[PDB]
Amino acid sequence: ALQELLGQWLKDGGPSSGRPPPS
Repeated sequence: ALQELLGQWLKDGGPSSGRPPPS
């Protein structure tokens, strides 16, 4: 769930992507 989105989330600078972690 959150693991799959993590890579997408990380692609935008993870935590610094303007949004909290998928977890």
